[PDB]
Amino acid sequence: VTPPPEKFNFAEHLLQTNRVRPDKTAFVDDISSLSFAQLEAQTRQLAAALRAIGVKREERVLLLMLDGTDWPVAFLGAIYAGIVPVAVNTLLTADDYAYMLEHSRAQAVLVSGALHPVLKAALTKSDHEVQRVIVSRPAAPLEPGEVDFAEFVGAHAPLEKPAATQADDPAFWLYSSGSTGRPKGVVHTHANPYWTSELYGRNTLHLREDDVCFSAAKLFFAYGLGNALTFPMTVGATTLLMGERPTPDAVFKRWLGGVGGVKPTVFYGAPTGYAGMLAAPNLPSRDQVALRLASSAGEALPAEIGQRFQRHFGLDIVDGIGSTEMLHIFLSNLPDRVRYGTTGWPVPGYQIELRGDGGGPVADGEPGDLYIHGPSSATMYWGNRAKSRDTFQGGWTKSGDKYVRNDDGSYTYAGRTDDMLKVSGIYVSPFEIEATLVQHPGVLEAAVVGVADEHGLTKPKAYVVPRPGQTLSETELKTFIKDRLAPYKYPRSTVFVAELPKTATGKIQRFKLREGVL
Ligand SMILES: Cc1ccccc1C(=O)O
Repeated sequence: VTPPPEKFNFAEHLLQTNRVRPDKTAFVDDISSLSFAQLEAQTRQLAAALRAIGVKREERVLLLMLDGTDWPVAFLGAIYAGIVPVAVNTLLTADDYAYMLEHSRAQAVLVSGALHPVLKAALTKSDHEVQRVIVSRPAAPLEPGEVDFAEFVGAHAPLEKPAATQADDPAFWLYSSGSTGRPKGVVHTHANPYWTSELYGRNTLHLREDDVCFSAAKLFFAYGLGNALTFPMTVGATTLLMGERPTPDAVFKRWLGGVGGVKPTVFYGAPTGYAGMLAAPNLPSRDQVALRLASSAGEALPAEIGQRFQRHFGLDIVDGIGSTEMLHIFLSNLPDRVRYGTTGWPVPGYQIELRGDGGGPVADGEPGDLYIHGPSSATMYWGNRAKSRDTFQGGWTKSGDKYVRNDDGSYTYAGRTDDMLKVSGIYVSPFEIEATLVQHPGVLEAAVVGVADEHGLTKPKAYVVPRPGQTLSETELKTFIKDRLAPYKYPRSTVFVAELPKTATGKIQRFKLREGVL
């Protein structure tokens, strides 16, 4: 793969790629579609609009939007202007967004109507610098000074040229949380999504122009941003976008061509989703779908789910691993070489090392900490030099995973270095779940660990010491956590215990809870 030039604006790159196919559909959702020409026009009109309201090159804007055709307009339009969109998870709290507004010093916000109430609370509470709120598909009346996204875009002529950025200039941020502390601003450059899209999208997956891409993973996830924006636009594929929560039924409707007159050929999702669909009584038959490639990430794929999928559809599930910091997948099975029980082989262009307790070598078959050297690495966590030092170790990026290398050169997952769980395809901190449980007045103590379910997928499990003299039922606790945690964070079970295993300092011995001592 040829490196991108030094003068490179990633948005311009994707637009120029598709000037050969102006009338092909670029994006379609439940209510709208954009051809590549339409996407270009709206992108460049947005870029002008953000400049007209005073947002300058290198300044941030918050992009808080459901998957839909306005999403790539927002993302690429900022980047075309040389403005840095901060693309964020749509299921967070107003407090999370308040922190992000302050930390990013976002100058404007692009927000879905459905997300305007949480955003409004974030604005009200924070010491932000937001000059304008631009609302895509408003669900309530606009407040004074707010603007409808379609009017904002429509009222401005297209920007005539892109910002003259460098390949290594920041292009956009994603946020990533660790087991404690605030979300970290992962800073990606213009070059980074070129590299993922070429090394993985084109050269590993072999995506092509006649593909229709559909990702259960939303656009704000690094995984989904590649799958459903950077990858398809690199090759000229059409992409289907869905605003709603993925369920088996929602995914099947789309697989069957229920939206936009298109049937996906490439699907992407998490192993939990694949398990859910395979359990669904109305799982479509092979002859009803146009799938040629199924990608998986977000948690280790249990071999049985891949094997069952292949028995049913005649398609393997291609499981790979990436990180937010590396932008996309660097270690993967291949469409024509799958070894279930493994994450496959290093992606050409990326070097992988396993390091032991001193940074030393680990013998094949022994677990080490995974480090990656490749050209799509983020540069830093913005404003966090200490965590930057820990993760970005001189050309090598630490992922937080442990792995074993097998005799065939494949790699098998061996857990985390940082207490995080990967549940339903998403990172969740046990300490967050514990923090929520102990605020119930009936709970004295709580410890949360990962447990494999009947399909071998990790789900949280809570061990709770009740407070003497209160009452506390499992169902009381279910109701308490309902609206305090996202549903993927719900413990799959709660065990009430009289005490937890601890050191003499009171540190919970979590390892004993995984080993079944209770
Ligand atoms: C965390 C992540 C980011 C980009 C692509 C894949 C992954 C993963 O979940 O393995």
